[PDB]
Amino acid sequence: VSYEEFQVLVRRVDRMEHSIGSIVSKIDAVIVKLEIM
Amino acid sequence: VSYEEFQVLVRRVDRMEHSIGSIVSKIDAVIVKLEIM
Amino acid sequence: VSYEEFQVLVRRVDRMEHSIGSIVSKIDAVIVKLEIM
Repeated sequence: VSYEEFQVLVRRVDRMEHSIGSIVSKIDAVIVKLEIM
Repeated sequence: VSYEEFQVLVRRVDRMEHSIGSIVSKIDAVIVKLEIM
Repeated sequence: VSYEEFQVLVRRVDRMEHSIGSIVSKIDAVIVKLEIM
């Protein structure tokens, strides 16, 4: 396994961590809307 | 690091991207339900 | 690509699967709250 292909995956995982953070932010916002509804 | 083990991880990341897409679809649906409630 | 660096990524993916499971649990809980509201 070469460095280039491995970095492709590292870049994707980092991207997904960002996607997960955004999803967590959205779900937590929804949770607050329901708690105060 | 061999190709076989690396592909196991590549397959898992691809699977997780699908899981993330589904989660995003669900959260966006919930967001719309709250906006029109 | 060495074993050490590859394991760093394997550990992170495993962590993210846990993060995804928690997000799925939260979104499913929200979905039920809306269905019974």
